[PDB]
Amino acid sequence: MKILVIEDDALLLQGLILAMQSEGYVCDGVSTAHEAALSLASNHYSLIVLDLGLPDEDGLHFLSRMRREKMTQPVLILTARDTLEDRISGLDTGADDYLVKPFALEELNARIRALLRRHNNQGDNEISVGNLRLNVTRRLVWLGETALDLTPKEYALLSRLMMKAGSPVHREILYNDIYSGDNEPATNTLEVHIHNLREKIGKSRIRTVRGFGYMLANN
Amino acid sequence: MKILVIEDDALLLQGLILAMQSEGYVCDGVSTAHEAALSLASNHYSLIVLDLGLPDEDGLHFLSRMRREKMTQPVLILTARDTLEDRISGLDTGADDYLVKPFALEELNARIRALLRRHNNQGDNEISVGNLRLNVTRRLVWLGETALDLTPKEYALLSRLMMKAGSPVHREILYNDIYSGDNEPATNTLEVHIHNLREKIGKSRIRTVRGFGYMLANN
DNA sequence: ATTTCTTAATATTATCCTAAGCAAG
DNA sequence: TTGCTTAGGATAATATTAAGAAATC
Ligand code: BEF
Ligand code: BEF
Ligand SMILES: [Mg+2]
Ligand SMILES: [Mg+2]
Repeated sequence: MKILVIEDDALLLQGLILAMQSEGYVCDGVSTAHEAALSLASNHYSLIVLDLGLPDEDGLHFLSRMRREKMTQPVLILTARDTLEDRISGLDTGADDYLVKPFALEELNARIRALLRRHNNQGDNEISVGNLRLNVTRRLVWLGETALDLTPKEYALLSRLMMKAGSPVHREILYNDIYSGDNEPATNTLEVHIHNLREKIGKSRIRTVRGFGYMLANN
Repeated sequence: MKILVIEDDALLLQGLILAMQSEGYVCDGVSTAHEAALSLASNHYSLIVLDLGLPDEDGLHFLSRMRREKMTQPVLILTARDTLEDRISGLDTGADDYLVKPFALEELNARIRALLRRHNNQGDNEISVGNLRLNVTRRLVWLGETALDLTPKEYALLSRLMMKAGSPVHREILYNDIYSGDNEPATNTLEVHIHNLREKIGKSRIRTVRGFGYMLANN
C-alpha cells in the first residue's frame, strides 16, 4: 500500500521512509506541505504520516485544508508538539492518531498497522445476479439505477433466492423461510409474495419450476 | 450513541461512565470481562473502552475472541500496562488505540471522538445530507441557513440517521443508541421522538421502513 | 421553573391474508 | 389440474395526541 510521509527534517524523512520500505509498504516522502499537495493530487495513498512543523504551511492548516476537500485517508500526526492541548487540536482537526516525538519506531509501525487494518477491510457483502444489486449488509435493492421497496417477506424471499440463485428452492423451504414455522396459512401466501416480487423486479427474472419450487435468472 | 466501558476498578469505572455520559453518549459500565461478554450480545455498542487488568480473564483474551468472532467495534484499550512491548501487543491484537494510565480525560474523549468519526463518517468532521449540515464534534445541526434546537435524544437519532443516510437504520440500533439498558422504556418512546424530530426537520426527510426501521433521504 | 422525556389511549396506515374466478404446464 | 392473478377486507405495525413524570436550568 502507498504511504505518504511528510517531514521537514529530511534526515528523519529518510528514516521514516526506510522504515516504511522495511515494514513492507510502498512509501513516498516529501519535505513540505506544497510538495505533499502535489503528491496527493497525482497518487493514491492508503495513509499519511504528517509532521505539524512544516516550513511552508502549518501542518494542521494543511490537515484542515484536506478534509475540506474531502480527502478521507487515515492520517497519523507524528509531531514534536506534545501538549494535551495540542493532541486534542490534532485529533479534532481530523487526524486519526497522534504520536509524539521522540517516539519508539516500533510503536509507530504498529499504530500504522492498526489504521490500515480497517482501511482495506471495508467490504460490505453483496451477492448479485444480473442487474439486481442486493446488500445483505445495508438492506437496499436496485433494478438498474433505481431502488426497490421490498416488504419483510418480499425481501426475505428474494434474499433466499439470490443466495441460491440458479437452483430451484423447494417451495416448503420458502414457506418455512417466510414463517417462524408454527405459523402456516390455509391459503397460498407464498404464491402471492412471488407475484409481487416479480411485478416490481421485472417479471420474470424469477422463472418458475412447476410442482417443485422457485428459481431466478442469472447468466 | 452507546459506549461500553470495561473497568475492574469501580472507582474509575463509575468515573468514566459520567465522563462518557456528559459528552453526549449514553453509556454502560461493567466491572468484568464476563459481564462485558454478555452485554455485547444483547446491546449494540458504538465503541468499547477496555481495561486489561480484570478479575476473570485478561482483556486481550476477551479482545482476541471478539475479533475472532468478527466483532467489528472500535476498541480503545485504556490500561495501566505501559511498557512499549505491551502497547504494541494491544494494537496488534487488536485495539484501534491504546491509552496508558494515568490519562488526561480530555485526551481520552478526543481519541474516542476520533475513532467514532473514523468508523461512522468518512473521517470527515461534518456530515451533510441535503440541506442538513451536522457537526459531529460540536454536537450541532443546521437545516438550511438556520440552526436546530434538538433535544439530546432527538440529536442522537438524527446523527445516527445521517451517518447511515440512504441506508435504512434498523430500529433495534436507533433504540440502543438512545438507552442505557437501565433506562429502557416499556412504551413506544422511539416512535414519538422520531415524530418530534420529524416535526422539526420536517415531514418528511425521514422515510419509515416498515418491519425494519427509519431511513433518511439524499438523492 | 421550564424543558425534556415518557405513558397510554386512539387513529391510521403498509403489508398481509383470503378467497374467488383464471391461465398456463 | 397446478399454479397465477385481483381486490376488499383483516392484522400487525407505526403515528398521533395529550398530558403526566422526569430530568435540566
Ligand atoms: F516539526 Be514537528 F512538529 F516536529
Ligand atoms: F488493570 Be488495568 F491495566 F489498569
Ligand atoms: Mg518539522
Ligand atoms: Mg484493571
